[PDB]
Amino acid sequence: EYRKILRQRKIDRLIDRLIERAEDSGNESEGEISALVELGVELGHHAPWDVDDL
Repeated sequence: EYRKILRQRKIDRLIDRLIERAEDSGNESEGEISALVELGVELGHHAPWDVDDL
């Protein structure tokens, strides 16, 4: 923010956290973890990932 953006790319860490959770749970819990991601797809990735930009 103060140092011209870049402070954004911090979120990229989520990918690392996402994979650990599977390892950190015991039974992984894909239905809870993987299926969570699917929710993003149904609304058309509120983010610019729908390819068509929703």
